[PDB]
Amino acid sequence: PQALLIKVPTEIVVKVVDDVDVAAPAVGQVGKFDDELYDEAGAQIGTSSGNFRIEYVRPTDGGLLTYFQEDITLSDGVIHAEGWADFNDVRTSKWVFYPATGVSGRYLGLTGFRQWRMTGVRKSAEARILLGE
Amino acid sequence: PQALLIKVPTEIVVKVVDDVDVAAPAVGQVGKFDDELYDEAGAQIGTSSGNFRIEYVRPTDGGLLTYFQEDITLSDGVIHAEGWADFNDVRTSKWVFYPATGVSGRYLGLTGFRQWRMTGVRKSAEARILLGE
Repeated sequence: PQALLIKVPTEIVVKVVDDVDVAAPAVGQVGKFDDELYDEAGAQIGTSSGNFRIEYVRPTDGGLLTYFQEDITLSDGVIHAEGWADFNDVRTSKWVFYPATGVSGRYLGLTGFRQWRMTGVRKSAEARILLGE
Repeated sequence: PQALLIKVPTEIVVKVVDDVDVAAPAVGQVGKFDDELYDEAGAQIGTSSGNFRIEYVRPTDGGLLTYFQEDITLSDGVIHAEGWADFNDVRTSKWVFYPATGVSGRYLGLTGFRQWRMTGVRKSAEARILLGE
């Protein structure tokens, strides 16, 4: 279109394999995730599969700067997303984001941002994908 | 509309005061800028005023991670934007981005991202603002 916002009020982590030290996350820890994405009516709209690696400690604030990559498969196309987030935000239920690129279907040509936040709820996040032409 | 894309084909730097070493930008350097934003027909659509500070070197790529803060005044509202960008990308004409928050007028309550790229033409850039409800 010109601009598209996909709201993902619930994103469930259906599989996570990682070596992240709970409470004490550190450089070199990695994770793989498979998620299911649901719209405002509770209908599954897609899945995502991605991974991450904690890469470095940001000296300004002690952030654990982590590099995420994922492919988000929706019913009418696929969106790649990758970039940086502070794992200290991840684990304190603060929003993180990184660039997103539509790679097929409806989303080809569109670019923007993938955003998500882990919520109070076990293995659950909320997310948003904002794209434009 | 639940999402909006504002395309800014030309953004001109009208005033800049900095101590950025053009040959070897470095940590601790700062700048202040004032810009003019133009639409596809060459009409001024707004201004931006902001500042930056080069904060640290990222080990993964030697990036000069820089913190930007600005207020973008458009004819129908104001958008705040701030966050991280690699000054090595700024100086090589690659896109940078950081979160944006509408703070008045048409943009009140909207949130998204500010994006810009120096074109390699004398202190001109191109930009995008992508916002969602």
